[PDB]
Amino acid sequence: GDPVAVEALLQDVFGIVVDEAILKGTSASEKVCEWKEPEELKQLLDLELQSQGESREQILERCRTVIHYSVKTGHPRFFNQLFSGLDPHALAGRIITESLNTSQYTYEIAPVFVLMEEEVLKKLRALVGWNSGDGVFCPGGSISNMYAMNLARFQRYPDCKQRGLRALPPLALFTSKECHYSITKGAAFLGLGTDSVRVVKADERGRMIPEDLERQIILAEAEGSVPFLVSATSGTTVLGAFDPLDAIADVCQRHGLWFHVDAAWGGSVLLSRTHRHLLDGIQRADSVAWNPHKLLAAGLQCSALLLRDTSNLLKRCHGSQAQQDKFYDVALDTGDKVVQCGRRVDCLKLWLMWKAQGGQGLERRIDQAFALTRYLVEEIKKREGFELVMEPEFVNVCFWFVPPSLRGKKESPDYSQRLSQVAPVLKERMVKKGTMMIGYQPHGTRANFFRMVVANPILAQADIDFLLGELELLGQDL
Amino acid sequence: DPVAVEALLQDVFGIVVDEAILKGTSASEKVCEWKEPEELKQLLDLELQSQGESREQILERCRTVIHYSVKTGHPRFFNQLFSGLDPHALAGRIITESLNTSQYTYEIAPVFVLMEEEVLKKLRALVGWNSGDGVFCPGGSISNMYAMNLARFQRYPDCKQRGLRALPPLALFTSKECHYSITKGAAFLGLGTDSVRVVKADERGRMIPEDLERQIILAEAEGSVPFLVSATSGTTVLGAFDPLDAIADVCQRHGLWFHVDAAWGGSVLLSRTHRHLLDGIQRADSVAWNPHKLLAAGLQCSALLLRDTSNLLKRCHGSQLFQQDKFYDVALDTGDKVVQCGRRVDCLKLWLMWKAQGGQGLERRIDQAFALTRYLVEEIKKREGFELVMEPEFVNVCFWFVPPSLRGKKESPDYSQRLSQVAPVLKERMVKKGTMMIGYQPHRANFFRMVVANPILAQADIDFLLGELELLGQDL
Ligand SMILES: [Cl-]
Ligand SMILES: [Cl-]
Ligand SMILES: [Cl-]
Ligand SMILES: [Cl-]
Ligand SMILES: [Cl-]
Ligand SMILES: [Cl-]
Ligand SMILES: [Co+2]
Ligand SMILES: [Co+2]
Repeated sequence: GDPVAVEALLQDVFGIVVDEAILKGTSASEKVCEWKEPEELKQLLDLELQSQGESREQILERCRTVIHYSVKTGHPRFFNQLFSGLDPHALAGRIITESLNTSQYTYEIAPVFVLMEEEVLKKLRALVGWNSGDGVFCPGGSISNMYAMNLARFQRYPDCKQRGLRALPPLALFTSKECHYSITKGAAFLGLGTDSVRVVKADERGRMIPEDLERQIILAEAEGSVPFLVSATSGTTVLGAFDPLDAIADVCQRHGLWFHVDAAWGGSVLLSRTHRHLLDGIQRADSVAWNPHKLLAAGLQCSALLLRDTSNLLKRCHGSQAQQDKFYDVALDTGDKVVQCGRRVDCLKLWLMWKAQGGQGLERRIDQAFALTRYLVEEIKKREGFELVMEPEFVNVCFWFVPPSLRGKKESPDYSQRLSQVAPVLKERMVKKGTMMIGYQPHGTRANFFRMVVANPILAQADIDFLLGELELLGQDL
Repeated sequence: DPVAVEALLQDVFGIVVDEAILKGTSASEKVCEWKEPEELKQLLDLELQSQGESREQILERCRTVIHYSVKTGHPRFFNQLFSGLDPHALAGRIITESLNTSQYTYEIAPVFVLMEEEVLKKLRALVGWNSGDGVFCPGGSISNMYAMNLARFQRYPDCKQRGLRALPPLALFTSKECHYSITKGAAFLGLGTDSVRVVKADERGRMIPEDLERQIILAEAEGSVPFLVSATSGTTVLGAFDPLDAIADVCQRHGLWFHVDAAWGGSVLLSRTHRHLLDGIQRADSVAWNPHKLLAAGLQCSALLLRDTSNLLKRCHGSQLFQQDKFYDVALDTGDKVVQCGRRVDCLKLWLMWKAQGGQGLERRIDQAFALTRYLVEEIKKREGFELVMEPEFVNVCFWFVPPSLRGKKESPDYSQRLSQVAPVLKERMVKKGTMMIGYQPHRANFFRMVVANPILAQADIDFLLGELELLGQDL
């Protein structure tokens, strides 16, 4: 109240959103970003909060400004991250979620979503290969990884929950040198310390070497630490590599270790009958992290933690020593499953898109991203100046743009240094033009290279031809 | 293609406006649509399938999901520490979701990096600080864990690398009335729950400084290292406010990090009239404050504020050959401040509402909630069958409904056990009828915890809810 005013405000806001954020925001005819230096953007935004409010017209103008100067992450030429694109059904679900404004904490205040989340989690477990189990959604896959670490410690040393880490021996966990940095950040957060993380060599394709895993386990034991968890990666953030899960599982079983699979990125490939062999062996995991907000475009945040456990380990680990006077089955309440209290609804946006697309529609999208990745690799191999870092296993395509001044100069002593300066210059230019955005980074001894990501559901070959031609134009003088 | 997307989303928004926003804030509609779980399971037809569905089937699912969800903006929704729908905050939420980015780098969120900075700058200003640091968190429970982690790292930075076995045993202190995230957090961080020393609270639900200082001296005598005190400004059950100036005096004498869990009560800082409740907060090292509670910003909107200006936050949470020579000043990026990687934008919804209302409009709302709390107290005291648990100092009003069968029977030896059965029955009846939702809490006999927070609340709703408890409890 006033409801007329409320409806008119929201419809007028929503009109700006549809026109400026959704239509213009996903159009190749518009810019991916409107670069402004920080200090200049602050002036343009006029951010200082004040005692006096503003008019309806001033507010709507501010809505336009925020949109105008924001990055268009649904644009066909946005390649900067491991998510890209705007699924309309997911967005409808997001909008519904934000209007209902509840906490996913008890059946009492979130009955539709408590049941919806169970069912989504059940289907995700099925695609992993489990007909039973547990799990919960988390605010980001980094938190999912920490849940797994905490559960592994609890399962082996449940006295830790009450007595803390001084009642325990030193603990060691194991992960690939290509691991997401949430493993070490989590270890530090959980009190283990980053030193508890034993890094395992990866092979030329970026995949953990099971033989170096075993060596590392034995060495950690000889040094007086107690191995308790192995974390493999099914889809590394840079190369997009997939650890060999059946062989890592073998090492875990021989040593009695908890087997966690960080599939935040690659787990969505389980919807593709064609490409899900990349995760063969994942059904042997004790836990799996999986982020549908990446490859499936569900929207941040959409991160699930799946468990094979069927013994209420999740509630026993995180539940409060304190629901015995209610009129419904309290097993439906999920507060004891998490360290949060309030928790956003993150299942609707995925569930609604999934209902609209079908399993077939999402499989088709994944298969179309793998097919477009093949087109990008072919164009890179047929064009002068483009050099692949390694053959892609996923939708990460890593490559250099070799500018004319360096072609043939590989044997020169400063070739890797000179080449490392190319991507940063191209990034600045494409960003300041607004034509596209592509992530780049160095890697081991490798000079700065681009990491292209083929994921946007509306991507087309014409966009790959455009990005390659745009790099040639932007790097001609380098 | 674009015409079908616009058509779809406009169709969906029509339903959202009709069912969620207009019906969901109408006193004539129910607050919840109770269904036994198994009936709702079957009604919803949740099972995911190979084939997709038509636009028509999808729009039906949108209306169904809204129909059966609780209307947390309804005037008679009192179940939580949040209630109501601010349309500007909602407008900000809807923009955020359509821009779908990560509050991570200026490069992919240039507007929101600068926006969060200003918002946090203002929040610190209301705490009483003209400098500092901070970040937004996915819930106040995590805000509290950050504070625990920061205090640990600030005293024992070797912990980040070597972990807790390289440290002495550690002790933190909170009130008996504190939020359970303190104890879940301690376990999560490897401290163990035994590290949390519970301090007695007084008759009004407030930490007793004398018992805090005692527990601190004891922990030392047992060989532990006291390192943190966590106070609460606005407890979840009684809405008490710990005496922050006296607690600060204690932390100061023993060199302890002083954290104020103001998730609930922090918003009172916007009120010149009522902010005295948080006197002494300016002396804290850290403050948790949830605008999604009393300011109605939308879940999640939970700030962690630090007086620190030395990048303690980045040293604590930061991830540590050829140089990635980004072309702008990466000091602007906030990825190292948090243990997440991806992070939602949560500042727009708050900022847009603040621009619309001004600090003056938000202060108006807070003062109006306090005044309506006085009204509710008055009506409880003037009505037969209602007994206040204690005098409220915030917007939480804790009270029993004594049904006719127990009026006068206080001295019976089993009066309490019979009184404690009343609220669970009234709760079941009000949920299944759908006219209102009020939480009750065991803490003596199960009492109700009313919460006066919804911005559209009026006297008529307080009259209604008292009348409704009488109706629902006349046969008890
Ligand atoms: Cl990403
Ligand atoms: Cl959340
Ligand atoms: Cl399916
Ligand atoms: Cl709450
Ligand atoms: Cl988040
Ligand atoms: Cl203000
Ligand atoms: Co080539
Ligand atoms: Co009375």
